[PDB]
Amino acid sequence: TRYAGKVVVVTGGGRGIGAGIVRAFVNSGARVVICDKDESGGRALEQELPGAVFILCDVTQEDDVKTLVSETIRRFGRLDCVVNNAGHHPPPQRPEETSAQGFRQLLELNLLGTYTLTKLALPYLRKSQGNVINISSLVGAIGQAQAVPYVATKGAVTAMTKALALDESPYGVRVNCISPGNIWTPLWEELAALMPDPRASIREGMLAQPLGRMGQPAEVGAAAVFLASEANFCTGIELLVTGGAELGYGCK
Amino acid sequence: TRYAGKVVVVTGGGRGIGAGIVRAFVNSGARVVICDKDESGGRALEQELPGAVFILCDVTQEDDVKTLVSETIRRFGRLDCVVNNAGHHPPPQRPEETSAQGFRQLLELNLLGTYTLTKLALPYLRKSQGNVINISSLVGAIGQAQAVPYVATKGAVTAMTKALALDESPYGVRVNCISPGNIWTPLWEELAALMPDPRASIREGMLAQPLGRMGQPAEVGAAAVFLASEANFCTGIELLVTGGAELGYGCK
Amino acid sequence: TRYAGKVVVVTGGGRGIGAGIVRAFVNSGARVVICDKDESGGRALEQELPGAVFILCDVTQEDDVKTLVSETIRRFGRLDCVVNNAGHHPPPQRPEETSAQGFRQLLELNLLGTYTLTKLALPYLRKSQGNVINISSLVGAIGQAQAVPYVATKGAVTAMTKALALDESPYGVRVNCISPGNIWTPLWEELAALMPDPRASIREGMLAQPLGRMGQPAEVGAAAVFLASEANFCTGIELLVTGGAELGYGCK
Amino acid sequence: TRYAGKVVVVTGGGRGIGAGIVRAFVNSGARVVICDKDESGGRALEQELPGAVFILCDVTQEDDVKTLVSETIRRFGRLDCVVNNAGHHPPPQRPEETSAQGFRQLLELNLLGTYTLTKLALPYLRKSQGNVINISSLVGAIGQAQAVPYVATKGAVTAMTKALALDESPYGVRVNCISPGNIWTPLWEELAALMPDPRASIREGMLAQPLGRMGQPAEVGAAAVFLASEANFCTGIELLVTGGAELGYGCK
Ligand SMILES: NC(=O)c1ccc[n+]([C@@H]2O[C@H](COP(=O)([O-])OP(=O)(O)OC[C@H]3O[C@@H](n4cnc5c(N)ncnc54)[C@H](O)[C@@H]3O)[C@@H](O)[C@H]2O)c1
Ligand SMILES: NC(=O)c1ccc[n+]([C@@H]2O[C@H](COP(=O)([O-])OP(=O)(O)OC[C@H]3O[C@@H](n4cnc5c(N)ncnc54)[C@H](O)[C@@H]3O)[C@@H](O)[C@H]2O)c1
Ligand SMILES: NC(=O)c1ccc[n+]([C@@H]2O[C@H](COP(=O)([O-])OP(=O)(O)OC[C@H]3O[C@@H](n4cnc5c(N)ncnc54)[C@H](O)[C@@H]3O)[C@@H](O)[C@H]2O)c1
Ligand SMILES: NC(=O)c1ccc[n+]([C@@H]2O[C@H](COP(=O)([O-])OP(=O)(O)OC[C@H]3O[C@@H](n4cnc5c(N)ncnc54)[C@H](O)[C@@H]3O)[C@@H](O)[C@H]2O)c1
Ligand SMILES: Oc1c(F)c(F)c(F)c(F)c1F
Ligand SMILES: Oc1c(F)c(F)c(F)c(F)c1F
Ligand SMILES: Oc1c(F)c(F)c(F)c(F)c1F
Ligand SMILES: Oc1c(F)c(F)c(F)c(F)c1F
Ligand code: NA
Ligand code: NA
Ligand code: NA
Ligand code: NA
Repeated sequence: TRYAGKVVVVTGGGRGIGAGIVRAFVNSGARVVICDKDESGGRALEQELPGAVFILCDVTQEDDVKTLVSETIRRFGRLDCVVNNAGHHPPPQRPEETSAQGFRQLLELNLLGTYTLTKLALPYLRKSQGNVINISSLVGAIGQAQAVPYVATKGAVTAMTKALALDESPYGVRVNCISPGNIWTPLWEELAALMPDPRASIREGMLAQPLGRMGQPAEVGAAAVFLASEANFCTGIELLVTGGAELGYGCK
Repeated sequence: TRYAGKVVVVTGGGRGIGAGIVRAFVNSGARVVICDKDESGGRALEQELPGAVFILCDVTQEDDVKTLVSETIRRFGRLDCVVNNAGHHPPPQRPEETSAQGFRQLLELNLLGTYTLTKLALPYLRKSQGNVINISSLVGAIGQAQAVPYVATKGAVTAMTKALALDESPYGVRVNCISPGNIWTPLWEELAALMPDPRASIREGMLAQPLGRMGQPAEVGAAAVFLASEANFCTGIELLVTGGAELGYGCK
Repeated sequence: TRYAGKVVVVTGGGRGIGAGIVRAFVNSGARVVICDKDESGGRALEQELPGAVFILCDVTQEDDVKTLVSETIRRFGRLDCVVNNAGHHPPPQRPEETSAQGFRQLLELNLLGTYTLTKLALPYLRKSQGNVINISSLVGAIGQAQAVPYVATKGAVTAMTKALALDESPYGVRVNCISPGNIWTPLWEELAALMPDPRASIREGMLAQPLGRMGQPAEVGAAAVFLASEANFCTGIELLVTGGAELGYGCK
Repeated sequence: TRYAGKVVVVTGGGRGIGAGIVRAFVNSGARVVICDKDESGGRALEQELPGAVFILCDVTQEDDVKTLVSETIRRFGRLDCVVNNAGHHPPPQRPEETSAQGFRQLLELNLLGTYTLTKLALPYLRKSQGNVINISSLVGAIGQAQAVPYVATKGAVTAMTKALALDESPYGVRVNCISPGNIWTPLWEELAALMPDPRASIREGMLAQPLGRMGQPAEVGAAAVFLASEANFCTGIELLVTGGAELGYGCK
């Protein structure tokens, strides 16, 4: 009921955090368009959830995104919320091991893909007085070791969220972001598998939070539903979903 | 349904933001104890809302607060959430017009009252894996003119929220705060009435937000219900409910 | 030369960070009044440093502070900078082990002592277009375990710094703060000595910073001299002197 | 004397903030390499300042930057500090008026140019235990209207500064940034000239700060010299040089 009659697009919604956000919006009564560059997870999610449908779309391809928006409007008649979740964290890379071209590529996904869908969706969000939710990262705010390009892309997303919030406020379109800390997802598991001791890597990630565990996609999803449906006086905020990782002293 | 079977105490719940928080929790299915030093608003709210009851309590009086907690447990058998909302903003005061004793008095209400109820409630919150929500202010983070004591008390509340979150995390008790900006309440109206041109004061307060309006108690209430019921990986966060007042350049 | 002809008051200047700030200002060419409630360290510093003199003053005693200001003006004819450094970190205390009265006492030293000297000094700082520097703490911003009252007092100091900066900006008086992280001082050493394994406590404190060491009083002192003498467009800022402790993930 | 015997590279040092930073480091005793894509200002500065020399270099051209570093080492034998100041603020642009390609171009200058010089300089900074200073912007932290691409690039710079600080801390290389607010420069003047009422635009920019004026390049320069020469326990910090623009409520 909380978001009934509304239409939501979630990028990277085929697995991980994006899938948890898809589920949370379906559970709120919304119709959800799952956007993903990979077919496997998103196609299964459409079969599983009445009210969710899957559209293949690579957010780095401008024409893919144009088609995502026009098909969303053609099939559902309105657009109320865009969740820019698609993005990627590379394996650990020392600064001297990064490249300008790798940096540009990560910018294309983590930042410009968010920019392009938001831009194409804003005319419809203005009609609906809808809202934008960007999935950034805690490490955009506090930094991270061996991740100069990734951290830079999320710093940009969080800052862009505030600029856009200023620009769209006279039209009643809110723009917010969520900064998750360690969330247990296939990406986290993939990255842990590259480590010498994956179980040690995972235990270390759990202990980075005062709460002693990592977060869940469903917890990010509930934050997104709050921002969309109940946060009518929130715009340009950075909602931390981190288990307290930013608090207090730790072993650095 | 979202917070059914839960018991919530809201201090200063007789009017303004506190009353909006009371209403939001009742609408979520919780039973609510309205604490206030004034009888008029809170007594009427109890008559109006099934599931809410009023207990007279001045949060600066330690024995009042002891009785608030013990009566809450006696009457409802559990305690899941404490919302420390009671507090006051004095009229504008130049720094040379403040006094150490006025500062101590405002500290007693805005900070130590929050500290005392939280302390007395924590043994019951640990049993329920409940949570604490402190109502701070945006001006604790960014400052405000002619309000040195007030700003200082809210800086302390926001910082204390993070310290307590660290201490209580091994027990599964989350501690968060909400920082509202300009919310249209009887306090805001009272303060505007002291100005030479109250309508000019109010128009200026509306235009301090990119959204062009002040916030509502119900919007603070929805943020509080989110933190209590759906933010299980959030602890020690400062949730801004400000309409974007902190964003961008303005006339300073 | 950088602060020649200027007169600076440093509270708690008899040892630790305060003594490092005294030394830095003397080395810059300023005359320095060392305020401390203890005679031993401050008296020796006056004998050691030409241009520094010691005045016994407990910043929690309003009449002590009145005399500190009037004696500073009587002896040196002007007042350009007040460094509010006096303050104390109690031993670790679980929240249920704190008291309202202990909290009030720490507020008297860490917050109201800073407030009282600043208030009495502002008429002279206005004449000189001088400035105020408050020594807060990183843990006011990010929290700390087993330190609810301390963290709250430094949250208040940092917020008060911004409020005062707003109030005094039309008079050209800047108000800034420094937030040190772990600085190796007699206080740090005293607190480490209370731990079961003091050498383990100290090694843990060094490793809380990416730089792998604690900071020095002289490094806080150089930050203070910068704010006083060269930061003419800085007001209301929080200058972090923390070795990066706030950056990245750590063992929490 | 404060930075005697040291070698500093300042990008965009031919005018504006960069020229003020060049002057501040020369006045501190350092030798300075002025990098700029434009010959006019930087060539004159070399003639004016003994100890400063001009090297033509476009920071978006990787081979220009390779030559800048190798010529700095060839001519001066060491490299102690890199100030990444080159960058540009476009005219106001509504979000629907921006393009992905314009965004990529601004990223090339404001972000990747900083990344490329830092990367090529780090082997020499490690030898000297030198430091990096990035010139970001206050609007990366708080947002700005009609500047989505610009704000995003400075959000990235500030975040990248913290990531790099973490990576380089075990080598004793500090990485910090300065976030100026409104600084009176040829860029500010150029942008004001595009407005309908340039004098009204400028008066509005002065009043955006509680101090009632814009900042000077020399004030940014003094902050940079502090970070390089005296801030040995500061790494990953964001030093605000804004006149208090971020403080308090304003007309938004
Ligand atoms: N996992 C964490 O701890 C964590 C923490 C903070 C932020 N984040 C952010 O959350 C988001 C999701 O992370 P995750 O852990 O769920 O990752 P994930 O790898 O598990 O899932 C990402 C999904 O996005 C899709 N995707 C990738 N590139 C795409 C593209 N070009 N177009 C469309 N879809 C694309 C993938 O196919 C996948 O289904 C990312 O923005 C990530 O940076 C994650
Ligand atoms: N109104 C705003 O714009 C605004 C903005 C930011 C923060 N806040 C904070 O929100 C809270 C509520 O503000 P409001 O505008 O609703 O104020 P309000 O004056 O309208 O309501 C406050 C309520 O608290 C009660 N109260 C006061 N002192 C008390 C005490 N000692 N014990 C018990 N109850 C007591 C009052 O009787 C009243 O019912 C305060 O903490 C305030 O600082 C308000
Ligand atoms: N040491 C750290 O790691 C650290 C970190 C962050 C902030 N701080 C802050 O720095 C300041 C100094 O800390 P420190 O480690 O140098 O402490 P310290 O105990 O070594 O020195 C404090 C000095 O202040 C004096 N003092 C105490 N109470 C006083 C009073 N009422 N009136 C006058 N003088 C008084 C003491 O006699 C002593 O000379 C404090 O405000 C502290 O909170 C310290
Ligand atoms: N002026 C302000 O209010 C303000 C505020 C915050 C941040 N900043 C930042 O400060 C920096 C300098 O700003 P400014 O106002 O002095 O600008 P400016 O235009 O006056 O000076 C910039 C200088 O950089 C040079 N430059 C530009 N592109 C270059 C390139 N590709 N390679 C080499 N040199 C290049 C220009 O030729 C010029 O000499 C920028 O990073 C800007 O974003 C400025
Ligand atoms: O933002 C991320 C992210 F995407 C990940 F996949 C991580 F493992 C992590 F630690 C982060 F901070
Ligand atoms: O925190 C407050 C508050 F309580 C008020 F009543 C206000 F009017 C205001 F502007 C604030 F920022
Ligand atoms: O602020 C402080 C302080 F004063 C101390 F003495 C400490 F040991 C510490 F860790 C802090 F964060
Ligand atoms: O960062 C900048 C900048 F570069 C400019 F040129 C400006 F005019 C301004 F307002 C900013 F915030
Ligand atoms: Na379906
Ligand atoms: Na009732
Ligand atoms: Na002396
Ligand atoms: Na020269």
